[PDB]
Amino acid sequence: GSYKKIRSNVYVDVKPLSGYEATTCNCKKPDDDTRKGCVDDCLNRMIFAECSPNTCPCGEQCCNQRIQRHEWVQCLERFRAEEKGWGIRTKEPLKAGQFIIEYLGEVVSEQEFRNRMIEQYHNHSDHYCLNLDSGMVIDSYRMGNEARFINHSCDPNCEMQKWSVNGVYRIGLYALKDMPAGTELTYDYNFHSFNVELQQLCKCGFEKCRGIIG
Ligand SMILES: C[S@@+](CC[C@H](N)C(=O)[O-])C[C@H]1O[C@@H](n2cnc3c(N)ncnc32)[C@H](O)[C@@H]1O
Ligand SMILES: [Zn+2]
Ligand SMILES: [Zn+2]
Ligand SMILES: [Zn+2]
Repeated sequence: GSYKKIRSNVYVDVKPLSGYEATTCNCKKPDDDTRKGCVDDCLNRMIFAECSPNTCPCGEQCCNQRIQRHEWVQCLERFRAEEKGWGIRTKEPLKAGQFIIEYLGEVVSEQEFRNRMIEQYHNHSDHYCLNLDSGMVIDSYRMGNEARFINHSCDPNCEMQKWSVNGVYRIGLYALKDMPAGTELTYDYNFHSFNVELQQLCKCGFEKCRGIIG
């Protein structure tokens, strides 16, 4: 699979404004340099907002700015996944709830995407897209990052979380459970993949596999 690598979303014909900014939290700055801020009941984190750095009381210690500062894990690797094409796995262990990577691509309207589905994406045997917000999709058929190669599983070890970052909705991949070196990342497409009849057979090999994707 060939594609165009990007470092941040390309906004084609829509603007996915969250319609709320993040607004100053009551977290305390730890005195220890190497101790992280905004972990617990960050007001922002509470509602899935990243802190704005012009106002976080924790400055460079805030850990609620992961998407903003592109704090992706460095240990990912692409590989051939039996009966699934290509996939992604981690090289070192990951921890429950740890931020992994942003899902990137072209941010398009409901209709634009339907149009792409007709005039280009018809003949495809792999699909690369995620729902964003209210008839807007992230289309990574052409552009994205390594997140486009993460396979579906009816029993996922990762999840897509919609975040509000500086007034804009974006999607980060987060671990659901602990994972050791060599584990393939998977998430559940059903909850997130746009529904315009992209029925495909599932091969996750989960004992209770739903059998289809969508
Ligand atoms: C977002 S891409 C993942 C990367 C893809 N395997 C590749 O080689 O480029 C999703 C496509 O991979 C395939 N796929 C992903 N997970 C699968 C699974 N659990 N079972 C069968 N096919 C899967 C499907 O064909 C789907 O359209
Ligand atoms: Zn905070
Ligand atoms: Zn903060
Ligand atoms: Zn399955």
